[PDB]
Amino acid sequence: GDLADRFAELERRYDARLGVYVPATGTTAAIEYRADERFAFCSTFKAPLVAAVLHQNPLTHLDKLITYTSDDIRSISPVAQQHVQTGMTIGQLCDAAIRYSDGTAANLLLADLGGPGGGTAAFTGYLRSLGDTVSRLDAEEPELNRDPPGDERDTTTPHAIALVLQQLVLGNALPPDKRALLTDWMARNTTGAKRIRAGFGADWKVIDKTGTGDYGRANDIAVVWSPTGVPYVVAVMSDRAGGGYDAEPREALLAEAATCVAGVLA
Repeated sequence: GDLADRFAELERRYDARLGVYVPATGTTAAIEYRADERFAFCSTFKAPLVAAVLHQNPLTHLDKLITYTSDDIRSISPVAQQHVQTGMTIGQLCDAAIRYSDGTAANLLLADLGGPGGGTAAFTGYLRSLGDTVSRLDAEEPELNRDPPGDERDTTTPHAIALVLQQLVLGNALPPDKRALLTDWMARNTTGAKRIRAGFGADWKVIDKTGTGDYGRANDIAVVWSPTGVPYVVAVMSDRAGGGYDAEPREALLAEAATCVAGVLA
């Protein structure tokens, strides 16, 4: 069989560009499809953003209260827009950024990293520290979802983001306590049920972070565990840029790509 052919078939069926990377393991070959092509992050960056904040702070920092105003709600923020009067702690922001893809939470965590560009330069530097020489964050939410096709701003590659996530969740980029917090937030994500999760049977554990954007962008980055406890990182990125900036993102493409991956990994 030819898995690349099957991924190409999905692209034709959905009128999409699909990128996949599943890193090789001691027991499995890599799966790679358009893995070194650029795709917009969209909200997938929020997982390594949380890691960046965890990395540079003691865990007591999760209790730091962050205050903000209604004027800070500039992007879709399901949690933050209900806590303008209370504020939210850094831990609550991490939780919201991952589990509800909260954009204000993400922007506040970017600001917590500090430096020029509201934290976007700092975040890119955190990726550089993980060996990622390609990815770049140039804008805050929501502008980071809106760059035109071909613009390298706010892009990663499936290969790069998969190896970032590998290091964060399965590797030693974070100490194991911080690692566990990231993993738990991703494990309780609320936004991913129709993406990679939908391609793996219920006996597989899936943790993930979605992203969605203009030009039909729909991404999901996950770590999955087999029914025997073997983990794999699965990065699936897509866009439908040929359809214009208002092309519909297609969750089902990601679910089907995931089902193809699940077929190989079973």
